[PDB]
Amino acid sequence: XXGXXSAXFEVXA
Repeated sequence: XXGXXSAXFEVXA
């Protein structure tokens, strides 16, 4: 992780 939950910043594959 290390993104801070899903906030639409780096989602895909």
